[PDB]
Amino acid sequence: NQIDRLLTIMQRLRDPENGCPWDKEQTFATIAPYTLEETYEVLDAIAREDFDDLRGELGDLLFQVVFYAQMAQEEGRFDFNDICAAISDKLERRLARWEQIKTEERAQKAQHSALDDIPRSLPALMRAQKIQKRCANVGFDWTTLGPVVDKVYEEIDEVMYEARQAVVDQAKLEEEMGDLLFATVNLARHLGTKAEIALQKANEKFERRFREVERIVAARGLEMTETMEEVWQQVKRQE
Amino acid sequence: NQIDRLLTIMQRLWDKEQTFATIAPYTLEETYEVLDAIAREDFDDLRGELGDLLFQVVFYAQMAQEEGRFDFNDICAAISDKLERQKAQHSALDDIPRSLPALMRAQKIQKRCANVGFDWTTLGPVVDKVYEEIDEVMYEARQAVVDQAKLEEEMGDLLFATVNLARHLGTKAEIALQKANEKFERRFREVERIVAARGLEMTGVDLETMEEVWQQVKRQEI
Repeated sequence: NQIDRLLTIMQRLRDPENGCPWDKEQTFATIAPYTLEETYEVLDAIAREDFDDLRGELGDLLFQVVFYAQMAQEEGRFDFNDICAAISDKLERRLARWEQIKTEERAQKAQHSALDDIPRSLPALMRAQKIQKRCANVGFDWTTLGPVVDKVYEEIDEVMYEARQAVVDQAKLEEEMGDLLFATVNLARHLGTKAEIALQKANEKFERRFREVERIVAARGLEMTETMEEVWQQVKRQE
Repeated sequence: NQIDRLLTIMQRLWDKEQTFATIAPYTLEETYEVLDAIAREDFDDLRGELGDLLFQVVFYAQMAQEEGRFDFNDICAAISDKLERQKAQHSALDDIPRSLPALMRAQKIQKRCANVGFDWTTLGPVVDKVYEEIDEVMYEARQAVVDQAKLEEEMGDLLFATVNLARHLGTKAEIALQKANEKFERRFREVERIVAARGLEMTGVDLETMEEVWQQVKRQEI
């Protein structure tokens, strides 16, 4: 029943008169980056496992979904109930998997490439892994794990060859670097992992350690008067 | 009132469960789908994607509810009430949005550390750290029982090491892989064309044939 409050508040926020913000001037395009922002906040409240945070952040994600439904309903396309109607239909007719729902979504109705309908917005690691699995799905993939590792080693040698040259060709060095990164995604994938998520967790790990070394060096403290690699070591230990 | 219906469908529906993950990666994947549908102004796609997104909000609410954490309507209450309405430690790492691509974000973090004196002075140990991470990853991979959490941890760290290499070599990792993604996709598309021109299905060609085409395509560039 609170959902119904949300819906009318959302209605009343765009009520034209009255209205508003601001809200009134938001479109599908202007809400988009907030949805991106908000989804990572959701994923962060999850990683940190706090549910005070998470219940707030899901509220904000919902607010998003309700915002899109309203803007769609204002053009007569659909409303919130039709969104809930269609997922409910799909989940009923099908628990899960989530892969299943997604792949039969795709099954309509390209035509042409393996390869088509890949969001142009995707972070590079997400996009490489998606390209690779699309190609795997049609049978283009390595069959064993070892040549995958070996392709990483080959691309490292390639990168390092370019880097060693008397005159470094920067474009060619960037190209090899790119193929090395692609190869490492192929390995991540062959290992059962998601490359973009894996690096997100390594980023938080490193950031958490660095922040601690900062806290330690700072508490020291004073010093206008290494240091650093040894504290990094200790913080690494205390973990 | 299909809102009530979806909810009760959640109470009642891989089919293991999971958990806050493996849902969370799905929240990220679906969010890009939603933004793409908005970018391509396709409102039929959009309706479906919002259903997919909504379904995860409901799932999160269901797990939360099972744990006694006040649930789908509190979510609604929370945001409604809100809509009717002390320093952290200082850091060189501040203002790097969570939502940047992971590679771009690793490279940004490493530069902040470099600014402040925390970086390798020579290329040798950067290279070493990559080869060492590949040992640690592959070590976890071939263990009789694979610790999945540790494998992913080491896979992450290898990715972070390879960004450090990219950076010390004067390159931006996220852009470099985008351009590798485009090269790969170009060439696979040619292989798709060549096979279609024989009137075959890609799913009806053996891997050896695929590889020989792939090689012809790559020989057709130089």
